[PDB]
Amino acid sequence: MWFGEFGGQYVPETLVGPLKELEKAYKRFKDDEEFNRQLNYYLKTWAGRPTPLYYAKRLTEKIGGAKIYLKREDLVHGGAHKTNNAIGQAPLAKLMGKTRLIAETGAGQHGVATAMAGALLGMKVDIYMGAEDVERQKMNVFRMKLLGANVIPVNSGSRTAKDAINEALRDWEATFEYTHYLIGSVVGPHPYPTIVRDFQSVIGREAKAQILEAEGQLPDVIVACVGGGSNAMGIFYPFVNDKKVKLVGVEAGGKGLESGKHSASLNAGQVGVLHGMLSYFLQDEEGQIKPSHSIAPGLDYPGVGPEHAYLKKIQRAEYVTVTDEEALKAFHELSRTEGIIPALESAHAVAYAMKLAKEMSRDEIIIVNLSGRGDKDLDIVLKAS
Amino acid sequence: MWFGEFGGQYVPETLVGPLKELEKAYKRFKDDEEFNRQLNYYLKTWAGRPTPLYYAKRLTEKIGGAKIYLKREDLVHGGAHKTNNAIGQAPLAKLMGKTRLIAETGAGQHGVATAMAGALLGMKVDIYMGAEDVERQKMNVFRMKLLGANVIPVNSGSRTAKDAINEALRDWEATFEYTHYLIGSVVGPHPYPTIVRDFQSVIGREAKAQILEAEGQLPDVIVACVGGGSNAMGIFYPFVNDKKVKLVGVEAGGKGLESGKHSASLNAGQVGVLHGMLSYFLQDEEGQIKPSHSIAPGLDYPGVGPEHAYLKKIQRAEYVTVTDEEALKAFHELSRTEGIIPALESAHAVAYAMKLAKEMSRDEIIIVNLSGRGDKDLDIVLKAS
Ligand SMILES: Cc1ncc(COP(=O)(O)O)c(/C=N/[C@H](C(=O)O)[C@@H](O)C(C)C)c1O
Ligand SMILES: Cc1ncc(COP(=O)(O)O)c(/C=N/[C@H](C(=O)O)[C@@H](O)C(C)C)c1O
Ligand code: NA
Ligand code: NA
Repeated sequence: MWFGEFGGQYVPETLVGPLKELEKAYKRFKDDEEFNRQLNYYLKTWAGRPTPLYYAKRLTEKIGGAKIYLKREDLVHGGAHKTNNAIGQAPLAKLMGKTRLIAETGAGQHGVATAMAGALLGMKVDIYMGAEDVERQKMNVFRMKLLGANVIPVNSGSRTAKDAINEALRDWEATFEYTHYLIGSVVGPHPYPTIVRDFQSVIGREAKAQILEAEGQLPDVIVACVGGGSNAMGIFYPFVNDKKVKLVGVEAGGKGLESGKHSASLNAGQVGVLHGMLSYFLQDEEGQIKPSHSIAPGLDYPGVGPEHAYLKKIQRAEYVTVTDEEALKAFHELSRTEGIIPALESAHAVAYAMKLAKEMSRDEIIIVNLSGRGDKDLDIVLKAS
Repeated sequence: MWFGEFGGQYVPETLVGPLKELEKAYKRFKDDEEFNRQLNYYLKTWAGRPTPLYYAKRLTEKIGGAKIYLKREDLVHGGAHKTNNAIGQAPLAKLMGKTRLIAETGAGQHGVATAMAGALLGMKVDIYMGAEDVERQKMNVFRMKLLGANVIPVNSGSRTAKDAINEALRDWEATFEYTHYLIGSVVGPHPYPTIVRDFQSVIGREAKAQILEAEGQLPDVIVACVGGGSNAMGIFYPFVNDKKVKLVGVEAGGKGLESGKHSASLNAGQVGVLHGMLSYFLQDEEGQIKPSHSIAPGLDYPGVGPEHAYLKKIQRAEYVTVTDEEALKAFHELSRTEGIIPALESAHAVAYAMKLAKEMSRDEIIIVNLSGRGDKDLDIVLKAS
């Protein structure tokens, strides 16, 4: 339910029953040998796991400090870690007797991921997306449609990722009998933050085995970008009890924390209740939710997962910010130095890892979670350059 | 050098030296321990090999005939099989003392793969691309630029892949002391058809191992699209001596064979000499090259590699055609039924496999080489609907 004080389940009474059925179903299937055999089979033959752990030799040399390794989630089918969670949840939903998946999306990768999983499993897919956001990203929208999903434009409120979630909740409240709400990050009411973290934990489990094989030791630091926080929790979680391993989450500093135009919920947000959870959210002078911004569409959500709020509070993980410009520089840097075009979200982690590596020893090890590939971001980087 | 009567080394005398040096270096490093360790290390950690062999269960049961397996080259770093060859040749060039790579490209995937390999290894990269091709695969043009490569639009002749190759050869003739011409298919003068096939053979060796795991037997049919023929040779080659395995190469039928707008070199072409090889080319009455067409840009090359000419001649492989319409239907069908968006090139193979599976028994097995992902073709598919 809770991670310290954070998380919980603060929802209308109509959602309590559906959320309890989800908890029970998850508890039933999470360690079920057949459910996991089937999931691992899809992850292997369909999604292409395991993804490699790549030693970025040129980048490491150029920075002259710590060894920089990249966990290559950019190679997962669909081009992002989102698939790990989509193909975890969709078969669970099907086993619960659901025939329909709904989901929120902003960067469109979770929409695509959900559309892919739904196509694969023969389930109807309706994707809620802000009416401003659908015009912002025509590529992923067309991908979703090609996959057989329906993209519902949201014309209410600020018409963005936050309001896509708002519409999805109303839909789910009416349709939960046959509809699974496939949430795309470690946010929302219990049990979603736990479920999504569990399905993303494969990243960390692979990375740990891979770094022990490659270097014979655990890393000194793990760096991952944090929007809602799923890719970060995915790679963090299996190292949480390894006291030696520093965990650093990188939020979108946007145009600078002083500008207001950013998405640094942990660094500059306030604790509060939204979308069924207690966590950090960006808030105005009055105390109401405030719009966020980032050059990276996937980091443009005003809140953050409760397990990160918890890790911040107990000082198990450190959270930092990287600006639009620094992410853009890192995007170009990785492309030119390693031949890997990263997602703009992932570029935030790379940007911070580059600063961090500089002040560390050559014997030390950083693993950066490369949460996705940058093919989706080409028009954005073109305009920005 | 020769595959029966096809192949050879038909170049100006000025290129005979560098080709002999390339053949010598390849001979030296081909079975060398360190070269192969590096290559396998790059293929694993950077490119993400092995790629999975996926059982398209829903597609299979929908057609109601033979089992359809997909070899998932769409998941290789870069989005296509081209990377296998780029990362094979680029380090060989470095070992030979070269500091610059040049390459041709039509669909842009080989250009991207060459730019990625060059970036990784810190080499300069110039890509020759036909002006027509620049305008219709512009996503890959920007990827190349972001990777630090220079894209040189080719305006000569019909402004297509054939013309790009013409300019590349002339460049290489002047710059061979420091430049390696990284050819992207099993075409060109010896030793390129052999080298590219060798670096793509990893596809078939993996597929062989994977189908024995999944089914306990070799497949009944292997199906692959054929432009120049590299992805086909890659998956074909390790099964050539397994007599029971049928090998089917699928060429672009375009708007129809009788319409004259296609790229079916093996099926409709005549014997000829171009780009340093004796093979089959689409040729008019007065010994000139007909302009090829396909909805799939990567199949838009008027010729075909000499090893395919040979395999057809000895009837070891069968070569068929699929129209634009049929490939497009397969693109949509795969996307909706399996949640995999294929390259339009690969959709030709899928299209033929679907027709073939219907005519075959449910106990029989078809492996289709899914040579690439379809993110590059989203605009082309929009127009062809
Ligand atoms: C490549 C990539 N990297 C990082 C993120 C940030 O999500 P987290 O991993 O959950 O912090 C994302 C998030 N993308 C979502 C989407 O595709 O809609 C995001 O916009 C929504 C969860 C709000 C991403 O696509
Ligand atoms: C995804 C994909 N699938 C199939 C092909 C056909 O090339 P082969 O494998 O050499 O027959 C291609 C060929 N692409 C080349 C390129 O990307 O430049 C082609 O346009 C040129 C080598 C002519 C491809 O990109
Ligand atoms: Na946030
Ligand atoms: Na051809």
